[PDB]
Amino acid sequence: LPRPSGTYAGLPIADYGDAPPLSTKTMFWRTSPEKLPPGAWEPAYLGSKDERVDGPSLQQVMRDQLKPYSEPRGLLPPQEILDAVCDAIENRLENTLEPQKPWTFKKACESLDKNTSSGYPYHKQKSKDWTGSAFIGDLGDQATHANNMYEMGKSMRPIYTAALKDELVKPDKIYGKIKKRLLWGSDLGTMIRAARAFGPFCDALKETCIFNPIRVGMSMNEDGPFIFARHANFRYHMDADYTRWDSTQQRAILKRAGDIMVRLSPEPDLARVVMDDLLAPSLLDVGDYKIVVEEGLPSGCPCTTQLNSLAHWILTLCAMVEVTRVDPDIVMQESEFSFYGDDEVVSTNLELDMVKYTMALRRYGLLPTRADKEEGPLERRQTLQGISFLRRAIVGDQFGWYGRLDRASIDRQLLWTKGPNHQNPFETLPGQRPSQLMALLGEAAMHGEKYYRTVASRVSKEAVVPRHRSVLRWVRFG
Repeated sequence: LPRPSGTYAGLPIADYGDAPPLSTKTMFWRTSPEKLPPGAWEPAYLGSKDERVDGPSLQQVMRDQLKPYSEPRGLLPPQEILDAVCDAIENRLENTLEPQKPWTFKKACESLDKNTSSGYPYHKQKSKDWTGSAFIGDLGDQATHANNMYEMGKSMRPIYTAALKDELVKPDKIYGKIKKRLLWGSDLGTMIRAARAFGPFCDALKETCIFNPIRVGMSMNEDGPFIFARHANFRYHMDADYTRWDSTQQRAILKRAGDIMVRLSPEPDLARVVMDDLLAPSLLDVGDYKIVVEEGLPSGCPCTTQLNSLAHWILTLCAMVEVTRVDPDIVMQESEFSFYGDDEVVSTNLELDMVKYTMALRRYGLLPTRADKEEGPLERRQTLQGISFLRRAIVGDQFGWYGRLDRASIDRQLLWTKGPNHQNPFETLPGQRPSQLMALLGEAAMHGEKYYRTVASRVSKEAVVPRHRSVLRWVRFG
């Protein structure tokens, strides 16, 4: 009956938790029983029952991920720079975004991924209470109540459920120092409220994803060429390649980003209530306890990605303004940015003082990294070729610019397929992957005949195998 107290990974305990145990299974299966090449990526660590190594508990792995959230924040950019940057960003969006209709409860509900958990308190696959058009049963009650609170402009405390990400990782993350990525799973109620509040702004942004630097919702194949052509119109190109972006975020910056989102939403008074709840100290369910996380990015909700990209835009433009002493408006005139959460490409005509720029980013608490992992300033280059975005290398030829998945990544996707959760990643799946096989064919085609022929060979062995010229033409030009 009395609330528990204490510390968990440096963070205060606020209540007992209701989260179900961390998964010990992976969705990844080998496509073949052959042994893996040396240094091959494998699914992330599965805990005490992982037959591959003896490691810590998944709870300890999770505690390791939370430690940076209790670290001190970096500094805010200088107030007059911050205000001018935020004003300039808001003004650009005002000038580009089409005003939207408010989102209905029905649109909010439909927009939700039904294949994921509803989080607190029911922790059930959303599809379990979905009829095709509405939530019913327990989730209907949660969704309706949250909708009523939204319409009343009434606050609700979001409750997040911590998980660890099942994904392919480099082998040193399994056989050396074990790491697995922290995920925040939002409660269905919060998802409904954020979807209603911020769905319109996110739609507006997605429709301008070539004109505006927030690239969320872009299609690599269809929008990439125009996006990268715009970047190519500028002299210098870079990628700061951040470590632990989400956990280094400052809530004071996120609130400035949130202010812009609220102000450009069709229901700003209702949106303000939702944003304030999103950014208030975050209750995170870690199994036995719910803890309070005051800082960093609470990444439960889909609109998270846009908020995070907007923070990124704020921080990048602050550093550039600080260093060049040029107005944010002028910097924008002389630059093309691409942001997707922590992922960026910055192109500019400005001769940036890279030492000072790197210093400024680190000042803000960020952890940019050089390609070579050395301790100096970030590098700038005069060619866009060699820079990545959304895990695709940017490539230019006589036909234009495009994003190409590298050979290691294509090779990796041939080694693994997704299926039901299981304990041993090295099991092959007894026995269909037509659309994914076609995509890999496309991607391989972009690496020329020699590499394509090998990929098509391994792809025939699994399974209609078109000629190189034909698939190349298809994947590049619609």
